[PDB]
Amino acid sequence: TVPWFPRTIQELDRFANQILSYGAELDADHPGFKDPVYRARRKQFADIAYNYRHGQPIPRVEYMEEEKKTWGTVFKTLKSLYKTHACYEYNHIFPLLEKYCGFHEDNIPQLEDVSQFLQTCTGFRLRPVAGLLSSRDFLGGLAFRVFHCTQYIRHGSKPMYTPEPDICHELLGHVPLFSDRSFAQFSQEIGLASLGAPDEYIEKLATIYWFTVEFGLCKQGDSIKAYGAGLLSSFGELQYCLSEKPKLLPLELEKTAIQNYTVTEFQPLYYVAESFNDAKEKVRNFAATIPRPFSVRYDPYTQRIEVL
Amino acid sequence: TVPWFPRTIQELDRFANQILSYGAELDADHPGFKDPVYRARRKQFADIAYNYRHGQPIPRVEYMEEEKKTWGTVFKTLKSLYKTHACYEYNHIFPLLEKYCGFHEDNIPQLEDVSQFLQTCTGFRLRPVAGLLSSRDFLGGLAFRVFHCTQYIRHGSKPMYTPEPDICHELLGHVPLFSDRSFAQFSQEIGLASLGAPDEYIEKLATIYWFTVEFGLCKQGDSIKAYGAGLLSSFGELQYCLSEKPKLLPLELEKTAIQNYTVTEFQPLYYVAESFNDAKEKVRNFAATIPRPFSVRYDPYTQRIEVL
Ligand SMILES: [Fe+3]
Ligand SMILES: [Fe+3]
Repeated sequence: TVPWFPRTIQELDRFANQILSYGAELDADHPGFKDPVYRARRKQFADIAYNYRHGQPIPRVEYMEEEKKTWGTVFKTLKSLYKTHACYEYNHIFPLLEKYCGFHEDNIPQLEDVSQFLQTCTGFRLRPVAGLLSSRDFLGGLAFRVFHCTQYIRHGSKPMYTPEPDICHELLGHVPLFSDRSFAQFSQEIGLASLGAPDEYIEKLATIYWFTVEFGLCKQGDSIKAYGAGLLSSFGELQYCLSEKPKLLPLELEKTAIQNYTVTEFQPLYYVAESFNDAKEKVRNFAATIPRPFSVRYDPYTQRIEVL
Repeated sequence: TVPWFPRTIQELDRFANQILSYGAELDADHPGFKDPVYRARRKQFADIAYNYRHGQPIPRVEYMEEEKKTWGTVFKTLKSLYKTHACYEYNHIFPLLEKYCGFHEDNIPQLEDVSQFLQTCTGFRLRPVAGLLSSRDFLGGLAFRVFHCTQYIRHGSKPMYTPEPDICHELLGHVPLFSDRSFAQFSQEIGLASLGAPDEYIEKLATIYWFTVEFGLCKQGDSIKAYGAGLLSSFGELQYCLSEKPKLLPLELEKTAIQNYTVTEFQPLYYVAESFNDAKEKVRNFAATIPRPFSVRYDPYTQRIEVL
């Protein structure tokens, strides 16, 4: 029996009661494990995500001096690499983020302001997320152009390191690409392909997502640039991915879908997309091979999924 | 008159003439009921188990392409959840299983290689089992650190579903925990407690086994993780058990022993163990309340049970 999936954008509210309740900050090797203030601050962000409901403005939060310092360190260090490593779409929108969303070393941007900006560019919007969503729920939100976003920041003891996404990764890595119209369409196809798909295919789409949205490389002119969020928020891997060390392969979904990857070291290989439009087309073709007893359409006018 | 129980490890050979001779694959709603090739393949595995005798290497089998495909689908889909849901002991040993036992998407590990690896870690060993062993015989083997293991695989028509243990469940669910020394001691106490126990107590130990070895949750740091084999080999219940939905209760054997459970839907509640050593201690105390006119000791040097 087809697995449940949201049919309207409000139904995404059901995901809150389906996350992993025991977060990473509870593990003994998390950088802030022994810090009780950090632990409490993380619970505070989780309660905000838990009570959030579609349609409400995302709560603004006053970040502490220590958290602002961590953000500033990450921002300054990564910014130096963008003009030469990041793709054209990233660099084209960044100045607008500095100007209208407050992306600066001394200030952590508030998610509501960022969500409104994204809405104006492509209709994408953010919602705060407690802990880890299953792959199915996470990809499902993309169908409605909704991105589940963390609002907390990594522990300040290791500013250049995080074992989980945190706000620096969401804002410096994902956000700028969601402002591009073709990228937005591309990431929404992944979402649409996932609706009602069997569990084994969700894992394939999750693997495609990892090799594009998180760790993708794309052709630009006769050069190669990074557009993956995990690359764009990682100082070391960003420099590494455009050196001679990694193996580069053209994006071919049949192969990409079953490629193994490690989450703990730099990637041994990356897939290169010709463009986001082309990647979008490939996802759509791949989606036609997923055994679903139906077809889906998103109606942006009413924010509902039509089932055919 | 005290029910019979094996006194040496070879006597486990008597169990073969005591299984349920009419297996689940003979029921009309088994996924492979109408598949005559599957039916024959299942008989083939049953004959291997039937003729196996203690001391012989377990026969190697060449799995068909179709069976390998089913294993690959299950393995890929479950692997994605281990680093975040499975307990530390599971994750610590998995890489060694990939490296020395051939745990990979394209290959089904052979039981003899797995048994030799287990022997090296904790002295546990496997033996192939035909059909369903009574609870008494099944728990009795644990006293000798022997685990009765299925060698056949579920029908390929429903790779994410099985109404019975099959090889995916044994290898991805049980095996990794049997490589941990404390878990091995803990599961052996359950076995020792069962020897010569009255039928009504065997059912209590069977219920304790179900809520620990099959569906147990354990404390780790300040977090909670899965160690039950039924959870670790079930994609859906693994995500569900660490969400906010189930009721969690501390492991208390007096209560756990009489708790009812359903075998057909996700568990409404789970018992949380403090650690395997602590669970081991509780089984031992509980075992002292079982009315037996004697006491038992396992002598690992001669592989015999001493009766005191
Ligand atoms: Fe990310
Ligand atoms: Fe089992």
